[PDB]
Amino acid sequence: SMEQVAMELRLTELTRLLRSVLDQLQDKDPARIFAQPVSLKEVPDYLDHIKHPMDFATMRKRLEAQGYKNLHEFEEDFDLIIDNCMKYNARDTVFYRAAVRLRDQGGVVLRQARREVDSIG
Repeated sequence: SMEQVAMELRLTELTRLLRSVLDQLQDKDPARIFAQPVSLKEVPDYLDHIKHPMDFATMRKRLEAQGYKNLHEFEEDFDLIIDNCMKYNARDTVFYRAAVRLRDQGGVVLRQARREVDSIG
């Protein structure tokens, strides 16, 4: 149907906008602390602590399959990156601190992304 095509175009355009958001948030992590999944070979207990691991590569795979239906879903995954890190790592660590800085900086980007998603529809 033409209705199904139109919906698919909206999903494609959302995907374009989330790709640009993802790039912007990842630039706020110049250390690349959140670039890849936590290795279970290197942190064998991780899944005892963290039940839903997340990282920027995993988000990018989902994005490219057009697997985010709305901005809420995308923000959920970004929040998991931050929140997982702040639980696993102590306050005095470079990892925790990197997450705080990513959260603070990413807030700015996400605030305007919401306006744009509502605005363009």
